[PDB]
Amino acid sequence: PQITLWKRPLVTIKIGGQLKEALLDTGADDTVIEEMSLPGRWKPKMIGGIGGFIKVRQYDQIIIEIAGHKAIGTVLVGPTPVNIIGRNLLTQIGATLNF
Amino acid sequence: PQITLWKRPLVTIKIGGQLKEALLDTGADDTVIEEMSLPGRWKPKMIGGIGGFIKVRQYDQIIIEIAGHKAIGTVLVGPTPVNIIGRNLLTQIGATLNF
Ligand SMILES: *O[C@H](C)[C@H](NC(C)=O)C(=O)N[C@H](C(=O)N[C@@H](CCCC)CN[C@@H](CCCC)C(=O)N[C@@H](CCC(N)=O)C(=O)N[C@@H](CCCNC(N)=[NH2+])C(N)=O)[C@@H](C)CC
Repeated sequence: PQITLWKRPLVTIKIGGQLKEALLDTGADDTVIEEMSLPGRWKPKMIGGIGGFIKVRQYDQIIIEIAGHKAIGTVLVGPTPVNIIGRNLLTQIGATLNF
Repeated sequence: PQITLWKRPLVTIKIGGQLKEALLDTGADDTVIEEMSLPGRWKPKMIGGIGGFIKVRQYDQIIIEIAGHKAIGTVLVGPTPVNIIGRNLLTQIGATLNF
């Protein structure tokens, strides 16, 4: 699809068998999801932005379906105010900014 | 152009006669720039990010070039970690997300 930017670019994702809403964020290096269970080992990370840093759990090799398009990569889990799809998965679904 | 997301989508902007680097950010409602001097009166605004909330100065009808495209609109100034171009100006330069 072509997504215009008059409104927040929200899509449905499927992760860990769960449907969620998430923001496509070209300004995010990483993908960050609210508290949920994921399989595998994890390691802590601190990630920052406006307002400072939060602590998250880093899980690797996680599959996500993003608006119907599957991608695999690292997913960070923690107290994010918004579920965010970042560049690590946006690249995999072939997303570009065009103007 | 078509901008891929393997690297941060950094562009050159011009504001106040000065060139700066900024991040094209579909996950940002608004445009937020680091401390600088702008003309006119400002109004208060609170904004949120991944780490919490911050106070910024809101300036309206500011002339700004983004990757060579002219825009005129609202610019927020404050303690953002990085200059970000948000949807308010992405829409003025005709940007879309595509996959
Ligand atoms: O971690 C890497 C190194 C990098 N960090 C830094 C410090 O550069 C990074 O990728 N950080 C990510 C990040 O926070 N990216 C932001 C831009 C770069 C740092 C400033 C953009 N992220 C979005 C995420 C949505 C909120 C969680 C963001 O902050 N959007 C704001 C921008 C401010 C503004 N007014 O536009 C935003 O849109 N805020 C509005 C509210 C959003 C809340 N929505 C709902 N429904 N409640 C607003 N009007 O205030 C992070 C994510 C780590 C990978």
